[PDB]
Amino acid sequence: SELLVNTKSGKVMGTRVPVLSSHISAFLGIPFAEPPVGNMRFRRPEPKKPWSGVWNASTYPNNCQQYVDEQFPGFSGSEMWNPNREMSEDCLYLNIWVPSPRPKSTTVMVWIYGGGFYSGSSTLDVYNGKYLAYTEEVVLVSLSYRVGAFGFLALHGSQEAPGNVGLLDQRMALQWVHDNIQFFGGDPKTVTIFGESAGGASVGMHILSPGSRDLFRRAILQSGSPNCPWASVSVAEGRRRAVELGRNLNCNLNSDEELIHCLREKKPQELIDVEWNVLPFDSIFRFSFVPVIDGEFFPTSLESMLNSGNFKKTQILLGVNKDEGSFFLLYGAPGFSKDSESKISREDFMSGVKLSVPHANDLGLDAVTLQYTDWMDDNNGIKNRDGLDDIVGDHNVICPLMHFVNKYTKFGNGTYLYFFNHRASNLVWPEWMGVIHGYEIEFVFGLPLVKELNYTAEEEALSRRIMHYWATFAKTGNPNEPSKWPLFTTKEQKFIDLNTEPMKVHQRLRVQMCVFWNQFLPKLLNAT
Amino acid sequence: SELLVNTKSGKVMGTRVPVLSSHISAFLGIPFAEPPVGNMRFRRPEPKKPWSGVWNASTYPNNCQQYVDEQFPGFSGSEMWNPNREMSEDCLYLNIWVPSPRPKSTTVMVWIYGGGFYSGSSTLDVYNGKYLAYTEEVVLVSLSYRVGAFGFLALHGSQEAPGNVGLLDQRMALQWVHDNIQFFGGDPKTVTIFGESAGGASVGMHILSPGSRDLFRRAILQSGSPNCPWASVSVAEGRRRAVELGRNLNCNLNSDEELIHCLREKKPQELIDVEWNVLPFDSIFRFSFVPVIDGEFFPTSLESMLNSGNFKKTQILLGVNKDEGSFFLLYGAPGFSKDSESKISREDFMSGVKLSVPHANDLGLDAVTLQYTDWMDDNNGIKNRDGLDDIVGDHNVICPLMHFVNKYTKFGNGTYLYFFNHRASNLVWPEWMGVIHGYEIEFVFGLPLVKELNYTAEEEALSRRIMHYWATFAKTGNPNEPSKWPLFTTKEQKFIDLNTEPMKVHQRLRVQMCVFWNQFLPKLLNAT
Ligand SMILES: *[C@@H]1O[C@H](CO)[C@@H](O)[C@H](O)[C@H]1NC(C)=O
Ligand SMILES: *[C@@H]1O[C@H](CO)[C@@H](O)[C@H](O)[C@H]1NC(C)=O
Ligand SMILES: *[C@@H]1O[C@H](CO)[C@@H](O)[C@H](O)[C@H]1NC(C)=O
Ligand SMILES: *[C@@H]1O[C@H](CO)[C@@H](O)[C@H](O)[C@H]1NC(C)=O
Repeated sequence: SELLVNTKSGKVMGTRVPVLSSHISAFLGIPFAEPPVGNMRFRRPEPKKPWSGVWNASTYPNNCQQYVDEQFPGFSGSEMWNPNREMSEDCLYLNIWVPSPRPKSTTVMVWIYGGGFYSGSSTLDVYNGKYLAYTEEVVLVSLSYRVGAFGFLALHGSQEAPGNVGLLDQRMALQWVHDNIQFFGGDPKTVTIFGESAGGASVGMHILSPGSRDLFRRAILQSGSPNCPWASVSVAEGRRRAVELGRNLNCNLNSDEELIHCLREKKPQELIDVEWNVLPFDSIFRFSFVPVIDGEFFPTSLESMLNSGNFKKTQILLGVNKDEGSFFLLYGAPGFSKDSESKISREDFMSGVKLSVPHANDLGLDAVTLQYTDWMDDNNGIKNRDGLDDIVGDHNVICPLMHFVNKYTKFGNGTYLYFFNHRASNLVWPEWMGVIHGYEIEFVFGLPLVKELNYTAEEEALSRRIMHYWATFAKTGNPNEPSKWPLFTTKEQKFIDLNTEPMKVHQRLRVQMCVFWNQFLPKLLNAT
Repeated sequence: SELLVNTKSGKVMGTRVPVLSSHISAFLGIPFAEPPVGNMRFRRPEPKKPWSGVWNASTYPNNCQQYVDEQFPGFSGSEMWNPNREMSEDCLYLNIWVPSPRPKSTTVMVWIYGGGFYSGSSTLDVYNGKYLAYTEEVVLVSLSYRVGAFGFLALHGSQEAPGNVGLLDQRMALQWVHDNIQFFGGDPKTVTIFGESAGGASVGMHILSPGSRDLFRRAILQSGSPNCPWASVSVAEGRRRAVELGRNLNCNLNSDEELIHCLREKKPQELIDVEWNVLPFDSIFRFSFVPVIDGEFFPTSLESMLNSGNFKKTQILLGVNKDEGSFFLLYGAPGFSKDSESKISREDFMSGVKLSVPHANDLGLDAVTLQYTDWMDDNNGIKNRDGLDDIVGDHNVICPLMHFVNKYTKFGNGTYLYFFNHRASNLVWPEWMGVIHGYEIEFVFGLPLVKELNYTAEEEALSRRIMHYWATFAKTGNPNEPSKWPLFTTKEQKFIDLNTEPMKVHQRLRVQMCVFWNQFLPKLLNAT
């Protein structure tokens, strides 16, 4: 039977699913770790004990426990990102879409979801792997990992809540794929991990971390990179936030044992309810529990690892969207609203930059403001809104990714860079948000090929070339079929725009602004 | 006799001079102070003792002792600025051009020459007052004042070399004009002082200084303002440079008396020969002996005076040229040459900015470099040259003038701002220097009306409107004849370009760069 696969952990029974008037097989909710519940909450994941009998893999698993977005009740724009399954701490499962008939040894792609390390689900309709699997003949895998305090509460030195366990969940799933994907027809020697935002930062983290390198062949990072300012914290900041979380739950704070014990008795929603109270600053685009530079998963600082070539050398494909910051301003900066054009006054612009660069002294704040203000037209509301949008996107996504790419390329074996700037014709979000953070995902997963979703024919064509660029890169380490996407090089720094117009090649993606964020501002904050 | 004028200091006999196929009267070399020689060197000027008999005023006076430019021996571009008379410490004279027949009580314009406070002459062909006097029917006066150490050696507290004596020379000439111009047909109640570069900074200094305010009605400042970074020094820096000058001449340095006595015995050229050795930094656009913030001529800091409205309230007309910095780079920055296009490498650009902002720490230097570098094309030689040209002009002339104008306008009675950007068709300087510092003077003095000088007909027309704008402003406090040059206002900040094309009105002259130089950079250097 095509739907029965025998793995090293036990037999699994899949289900047949329709896709673009055909069918492929799906193995949903395969467990890859023991349930991290009870006294195992905050601990490193344990591998799933083999089971006898047949694991029913016909339906999606629970999603991990997480904050749920209620900003726009019922609005599809925001709810398409919320958990669409019941939540549970028992959430460590993976899903596999396999072409029919079963491949013998084909290219594998493993998706790692984003969500700021505090949210995310592998079961979202925009992450349905059937279109990509089917269209490109690849075995598509989506894993899951603990988020929020459950995945990243860090009390360095403690073995009970060491931190990074969410990253270790991802690693365990990659280990399982390495060990078992052959039985699904996948080639374990040709696995590409790919992910967006925190998922893209996670991808870069596995490229860096010695303990993860051997489990995959190449990588794709969308709108995220490991060195992003919101993607990690020191063990000291992690410790301080863990303690502050305990202080919010009236925990005994005398010892780590006392703290962890108290946190383990709290129901999931008690932790989620106060999670946001531990941030050190009034900020935007910052999340409470994220990866920690612990000296283990990350042997040293991320910058010294990037500088020294201490990372996996292979090919990478990565890029960003045009208006990465609009989401974060809508949700937390004064003057931005879902239903207005959100023209920003000069005072809101300034309160916007303070929120955007929480770690900056006043000189630094002045440097940012001057860098993004058109002084011939400082009261232009559209300009202030857009300027703020760029500050958020440049600081949080684009410039960190550009710093990663330039450092990586010195030691890597091949880099392909894109700038995604097509705004979907059917976007329900307002016009002022532009080509929003996360809205290239639907094209990567091929939603434009399903007529009912209402995209345009040219949008379907774009989705098809992105899928084929992604799958061909996974297969060969080059997105081009043997009009060309050129390699990004240290010298030339070439990249392509990704949209419905004839490909166009450019160079030095946002250099001007990124020399500011990657070279001048940090030098400025360190001297003052 | 039209050429004989009886003044309070004695009778003076002028000479008749031809001008544009007509004639006017000229009284050249009228003394207004006792010769500041011997033990009077470095001292405040003393008024000229009246003489009996007739002072022969038919020929130009000596020019003050000064450094002489020998960079391009025989080149007219540079020698047109050098003394064209024998030099002498006995140089305190003024020249007057009077319409014929003699006016009864007409508008007076008094020119104050520039030259970085270390050079300058009232007798230069480009300063010939006959064209303006004749064409606009004004009594035109050019004064002289001590420059270099002779005019600005400052040992605060000493009454022998108090500093600012060169400014006091200018004041004495303004006093003489106040007291005697009526006899030449000039109206002492309608005198406009006007000057370029250091002469324009001097004009602003008389507007500020309580002791000078009452001696004139209005003012015109060309490419210079009182708050320029090269126009003044603290009494401490003045003292240190005075002492260092003495140290260069092997002077006894035990007391001010010892120092001054030694400096007074040195021949003029001995002081001029080591003058440049006292600068505190390796720099460009910085001069050794300049005005000192002494608590007397300037009661307090220039900024607090500007901020508090502690200055003469009247109308002012002022502006800058497009490429103010080219001269200074040609003369002292690596990579610039008179006979090449001077395309600048990235390394020379950087050594250029260090020379341009001598007082800056490394963070400050980085801020300047980032502000003026196009990171999409950082090796563009033309761009590097031009970028450097703007850094020098913006920092030294334009932004300080824009700061002065915005502060002045809050309390003044009328401001008219221009941006002069026509490059003379007959310029002998290379093309890369653009609309060079000082080359609007020839249009203000009407050289384009003399056919042999080879300007174009449209250039003659431009000179005529500038002369009439300047003279009408002097007469009325408004350059317009009752297409309009609008008033500059705090709100609108309007200005006009001055060239051969139809007038065009703009706003916020170099705002972007000037917020950098007037607000951000100083805040940055003060915190670091
Ligand atoms: C597999 O599980 C689903 C979910 O409840 C169920 O509906 C389906 O009938 C099951 N099939 C088998 C063979 O157990
Ligand atoms: C990648 O590595 C291979 C094998 O070592 C080498 O031949 C090739 O030049 C490299 N490609 C790039 C783009 O560095
Ligand atoms: C005035 O002085 C000039 C300069 O030497 C001389 O040539 C001229 O003849 C003099 N005229 C009188 C009347 O002294
Ligand atoms: C200048 O002052 C006069 C007289 O006090 C006043 O009427 C006029 O409004 C002022 N003009 C400007 C431009 O301030």
